Amino acid sequence: GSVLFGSLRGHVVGLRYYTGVVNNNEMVALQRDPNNPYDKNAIKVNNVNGNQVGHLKKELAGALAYIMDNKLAQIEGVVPFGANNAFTMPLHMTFWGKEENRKAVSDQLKKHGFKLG
Amino acid sequence: GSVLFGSLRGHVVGLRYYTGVVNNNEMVALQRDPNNPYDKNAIKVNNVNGNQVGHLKKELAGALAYIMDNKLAQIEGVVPFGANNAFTMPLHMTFWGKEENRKAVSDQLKKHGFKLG
DNA sequence: TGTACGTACAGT
DNA sequence: TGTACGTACAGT
Repeated sequence: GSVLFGSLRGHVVGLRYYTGVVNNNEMVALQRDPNNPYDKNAIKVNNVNGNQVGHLKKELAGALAYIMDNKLAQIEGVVPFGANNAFTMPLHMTFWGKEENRKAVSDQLKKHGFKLG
Repeated sequence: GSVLFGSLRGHVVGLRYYTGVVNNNEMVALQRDPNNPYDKNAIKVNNVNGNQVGHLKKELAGALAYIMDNKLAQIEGVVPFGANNAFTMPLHMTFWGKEENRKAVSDQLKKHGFKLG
């Protein structure tokens, strides 16, 4: 069905406000938070059990919201290290979808200063 | 004459091998090192007195060599902080040139994963 | 600024 | 991995 588009890093932030435990090398789920009064483009980050860990960094969510809202790609997330950080942790992301959507995803990331590695 | 194209960060590396002193907020000069056997795209970084400080990071020089070699832009460099680092220091760069060359510079940076901020 | 934090692990 | 290093200074 869906094919791989590529990979990208970013960060989970606001760890200080949530209690959802993450382990190194563990997947996390990205879920849009459209009614967030602080950022309309907000994207929450949950652990494998559905417990919130934090949010995607503001700038990254600025890029990704359009992709998620328009079902242009499914975004997988893995935390490579620093599961025990205080404030922030790194996020390895992979984008999957229909071949015909790759350009639109690639451009939406470029428009915000991100590039599919 | 020349007009501003914009700004970009990178890093000076290999500080360990040179003795050229830099102070915070001081300009540095970029000079191509074309006969470098380790990297053909090498770009040296000198202090205001002409003493070598280090090199542009490999990836960044990969982007910039073409720009410098083809006189597409003049690149100014300022070290914002960390003049007393051990191995690496940050570099705020600004690109100046003829209006008609901006696109070519912008694209050459994109091709290597850099963007004019 | 100094320091508490994040993370690379040290040219070209 | 732990740690020596670089640098942000701590959601959305």
